[PDB]
Amino acid sequence: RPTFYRQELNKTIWEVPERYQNLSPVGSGAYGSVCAAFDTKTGHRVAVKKLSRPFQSIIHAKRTYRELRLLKHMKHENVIGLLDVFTPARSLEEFNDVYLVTHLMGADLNNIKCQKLTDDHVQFLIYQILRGLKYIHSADIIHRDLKPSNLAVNEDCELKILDFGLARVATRWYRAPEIMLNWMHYNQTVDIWSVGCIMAELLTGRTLFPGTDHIDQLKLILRLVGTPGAELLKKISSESARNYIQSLTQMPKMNFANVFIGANPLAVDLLEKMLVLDSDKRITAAQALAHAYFAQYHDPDDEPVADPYDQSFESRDLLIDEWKSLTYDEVISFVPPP
Ligand SMILES: C[C@H](Nc1nccc(-c2c(-c3ccc(F)cc3)c(=O)n(C3CCNCC3)n2C)n1)c1ccccc1
Repeated sequence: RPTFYRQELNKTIWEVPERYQNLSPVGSGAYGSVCAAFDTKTGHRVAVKKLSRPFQSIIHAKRTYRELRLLKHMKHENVIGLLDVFTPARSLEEFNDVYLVTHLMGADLNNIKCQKLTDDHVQFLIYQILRGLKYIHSADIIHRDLKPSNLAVNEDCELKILDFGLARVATRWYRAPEIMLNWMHYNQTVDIWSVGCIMAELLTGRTLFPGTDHIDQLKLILRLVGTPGAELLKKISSESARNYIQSLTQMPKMNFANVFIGANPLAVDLLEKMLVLDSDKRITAAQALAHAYFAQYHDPDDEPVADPYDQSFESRDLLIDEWKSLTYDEVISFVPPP
């Protein structure tokens, strides 16, 4: 084991190994906190995340295990992955803190180039999100909360997806209507909806469906895509949902060409295929990557899929000490990248 050093940051103590220097708080909240650090053993700059109260409850302990398993699994350029994972703990018995390490990214999509993002910037960014989603979706993982603050980018416009599979600017703004209005049954194209919303925003400078609550939000969405016809209305189980929607007079579906007016017509068509209510008819990430709007970036030989990922743990009901020991084991078996 390495040599650690302790230190208190933003009223947050940190006990990390010597290899990481110049810790400097970058972000925080409920989840825990993140510091930018310099990693002396490889010359690279990293982000160190200390989980907040990793084993305070069964739900905490399970989410901790969930995050570590997710992160150890993802190996892709457009998906945050694991450089290192460590604990001060010298034994299972002492184990109470988890720190996760990944390459440092510059900012998130809220605050990063132009005011007018430019259509080629748009192309590259959305291309990278779709390529990351492709990988993720291929492991039967779904983001569920995809949005600009979960998309990290570099000054070079390199992009990585953050916080995927954890939700087991405003979130509601980018959420697919089917999971928004509670649906246990949807598919991975919920994340494509969000992509749609993000893409629109970039191109346009304004949030596509702002919305002050779930009702205002759904109203804003039907205005653009139009009320569900009888074809889609057949797949809505709840009288509840079906009565409200059938309760509002039909809204026609708008001409996207006129909403996003003078955007690249290729952009608009793609927007048209992503922002469909029927989640059965919504384009998937692998299909979107083959749309013409990305002819300049698309490369079928370099848009890999994930190895199979075992989330059998997810239906497991265990005690905190079982989740905690599961997590400790994953720390101990961690193999850094080559
Ligand atoms: C400067 C900082 N750089 C950075 N780099 C890489 C990963 C990160 C990073 C991580 C993170 C850090 C280390 C890991 F091993 C895994 C993930 C993380 O969990 N977040 C937030 C995601 C939203 N939920 C709260 C935590 N961020 C921003 N941060 C940053 C701060 C804010 C936005 C984007 C980037």
